[PDB]
Amino acid sequence: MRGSEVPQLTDLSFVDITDSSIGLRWTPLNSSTIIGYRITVVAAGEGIPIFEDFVDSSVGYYTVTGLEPGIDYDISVITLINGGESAPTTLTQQT
Repeated sequence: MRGSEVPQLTDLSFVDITDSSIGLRWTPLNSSTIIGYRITVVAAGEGIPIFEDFVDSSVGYYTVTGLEPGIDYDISVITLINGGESAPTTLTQQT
């Protein structure tokens, strides 16, 4: 990219990091027209994908499920606004 361009969820971070889901927090972007935020998961270590889930447009709190413990997961949470995607801020975390 170049520096940053589209504003990204600069407070995107993870909580309730149990073996049975992973709970997210970020700030809700009432921009005007945002499509949503798209979470994706992979098993961090490979590009083995799991699923991409979507939320409304107005969420500040979500919880991903469909994990299995033992491996690390790169939980990506891409914001997609008016004709533009923010910088990907994933976090690597184990289960």
